Amino acid sequence: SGVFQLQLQEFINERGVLASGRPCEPGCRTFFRVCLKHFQAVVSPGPCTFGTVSTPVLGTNSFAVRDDSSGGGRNPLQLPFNFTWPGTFSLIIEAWHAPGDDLRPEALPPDALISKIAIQGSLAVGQNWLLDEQTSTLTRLRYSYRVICSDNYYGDNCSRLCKKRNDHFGHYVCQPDGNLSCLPGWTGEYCQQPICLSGCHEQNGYCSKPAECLCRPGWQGRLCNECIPHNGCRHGTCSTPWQCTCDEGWGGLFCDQDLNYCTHHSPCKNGATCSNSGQRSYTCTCRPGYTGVDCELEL
Ligand SMILES: *[C@@H]1O[C@@H](C)[C@@H](O)[C@@H](O)[C@@H]1O
Repeated sequence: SGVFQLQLQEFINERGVLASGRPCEPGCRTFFRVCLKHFQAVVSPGPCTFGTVSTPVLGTNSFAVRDDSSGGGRNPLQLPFNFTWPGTFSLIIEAWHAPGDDLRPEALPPDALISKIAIQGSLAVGQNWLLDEQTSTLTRLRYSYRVICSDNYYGDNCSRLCKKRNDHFGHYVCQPDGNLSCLPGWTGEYCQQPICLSGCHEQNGYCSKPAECLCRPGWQGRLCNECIPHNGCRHGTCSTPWQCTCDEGWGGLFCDQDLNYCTHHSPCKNGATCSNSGQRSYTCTCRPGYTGVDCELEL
C-alpha cells in the first residue's frame, strides 16, 4: 500500500488554445484530471486502476502553480492505494478548460480539452521527487511525482504502523524504519516499564515512574535502603525494620528510659555535682554557700 503524489509546477499555453486549435474564451481556465493505472505497453483505454483525482482551476493560459493550490508544492495531488506498489505505472494528465464554474465531466463539452499527456514510469518508494516535463503540440507541463507511505507507516510495502506516544500506554518516538525508540527513563517491549532511580533497592524499593524510588513497608531513604525503627521508638535505631536498639544511655523497649538524667538534662546550677536517682530523677550536691533542689539558692 502507499500514496502516489504528483506536483504540478508549470503549464505553458502561450496561444491560449484548445486541443482543437480554437481559442479559449476569454482564456484557458485550466484545471487537470489525473488518471493513474498499472503499466501497459501500448496506451489504450481502460479503467484507472489506482484511481483518478482532479484539480480546481489553477491558472489561465500560461501559469506557475501556486504553493497553496491542489497540486502545488505544499499541497500535492494524492492517490492512495491499498495493494502492492508494482514499480511500473502509466500516468495520464489531462489539461481542461472550464467554460464556467461546473467542473464535473457531465457539464463539460468534449472540445474543452486542452491537452492529454501520457507518462510511462518506473519508481521505487522513497522521499525524493522525480522531476519531469512533457511538451505537447503548443503546450508544455512541468511536474514531479513520488510514492511514499501514508502517515505513520513505514517499510517498502508501508506495512509497519508506528505512532509516537507519551502516556500511560507507552513512551517512545518512531525511528525512520518504523521501530520504537524509548523516551529516556523507559524500557520494556513497548516502552511501558520505568527505570528506577539509580541505586533503588531491588527488594525494598520500586518505581512506577522513571527516576523515583518508592519504599516497601519498613524502609526509608532515597534508595529505600534504611530501616524504619518501631513506631514507639525514641532514642533508638534499627538494622532491620521495626527494631528499637537503644542509643548509649537509654533503655526500655522504646528506648525512652533515661539511664543518665544528669548528663542529658544538666539540672544542677552553681557548679554543683549531679547524681541520678530512680525515686526523684536526680540529686544536686551543692558547693559551699548554695542550697535548693538544683543548688540555685544562695545560703
Ligand atoms: C561534685 O561535688 C560538688 C560539690 C563540686 O565540688 C563538684 O566540683 C564535684 O564534681
